[PDB]
Amino acid sequence: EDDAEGHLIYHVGDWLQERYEIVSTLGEGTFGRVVQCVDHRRGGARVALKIIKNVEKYKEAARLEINVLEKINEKDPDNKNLCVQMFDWFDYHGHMCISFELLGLSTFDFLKDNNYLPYPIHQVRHMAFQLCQAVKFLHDNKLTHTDLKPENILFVNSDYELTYNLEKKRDERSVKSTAVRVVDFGSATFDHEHHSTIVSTRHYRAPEVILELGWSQPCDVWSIGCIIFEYYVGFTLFQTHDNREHLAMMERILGPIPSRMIRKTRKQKYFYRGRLDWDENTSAGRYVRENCKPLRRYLTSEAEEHHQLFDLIESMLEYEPAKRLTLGEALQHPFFARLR
Ligand SMILES: O=C(O)c1ccc2c(c1)nc(Nc1cccc(Cl)c1)c1ccncc12
Repeated sequence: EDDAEGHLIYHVGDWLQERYEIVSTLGEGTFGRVVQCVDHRRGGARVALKIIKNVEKYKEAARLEINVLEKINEKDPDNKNLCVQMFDWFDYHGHMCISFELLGLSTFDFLKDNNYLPYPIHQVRHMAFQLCQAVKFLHDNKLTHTDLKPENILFVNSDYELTYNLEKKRDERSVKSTAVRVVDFGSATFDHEHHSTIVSTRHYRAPEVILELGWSQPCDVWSIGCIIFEYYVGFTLFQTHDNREHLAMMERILGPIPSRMIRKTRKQKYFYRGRLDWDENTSAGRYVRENCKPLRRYLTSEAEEHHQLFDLIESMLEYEPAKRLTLGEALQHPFFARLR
């Protein structure tokens, strides 16, 4: 039973593979749905079962995802490295199904449910540290995630308490535990594997990707910089869907693009006389000037720990991928010193 768009039709209480009993729907996307199940072959443990649509290209994509997930499990037998656990996978009549550990809301959905009020700095610290650990493990194992964003980082448990923010005169939802996992390995790429030309969701996309200079592990670090900023202020760093505007936003926030990258890119339509072809005195240019500013201007406190966070973000947003902070270096940053 498939619907017109290729989704599996199910009802609460259905069993799949005489094993997975459907309890509720956790979420839905273009690729399929994730459903909460009781796994009766695992002592009744609750799992998140991803049911991919009956679509040949999605099926093929899921097989690659499964291979990355299998590599993760293999290299992490004690489940230490903060990437989601796949417990099982099967082909269910064309629908690829992947059984995952059951987690809570994504960091995006939690942020959204909290009216986009940012995470406090001590939570940003722990969340950022875990994000760096999880992706370092990937990078250590010749993998690049390529699609890191707040939607793909879930809280292990998103139970919260109401806290009052005196500065903002509002109630805030405060997650009880900041434990997180990186999910969605559908785009993850091994060093030796065919690389897609364009990767990452627009807002999180590295300049070497936009400029088609080649990409590898460092493009994840750029995304991470963008994510950490979004946790701290609550809005996306690069709110644009246009390459040239995106590049102009980078220049306003971070300063001019290095000449070597400009010289090397085939994307010469974006450039004039060796610099970005952007007129700040147009309305397009006015928009960028009014809707973003130099990176450090986003600090909400002059206290040292806030400056330390921005030191880290700034290093992660180094234009040159070979000069960019590696995650091994990031884990040693002074910003993380306050963490246990
Ligand atoms: O892809 C994975 O690796 C992946 C792995 C695990 C979960 C997931 C995606 N998505 C969840 N929720 C969710 C929320 C919104 C939309 C959609 Cl489709 C799914 C979810 C919830 C609870 N526990 C584990 C997961």
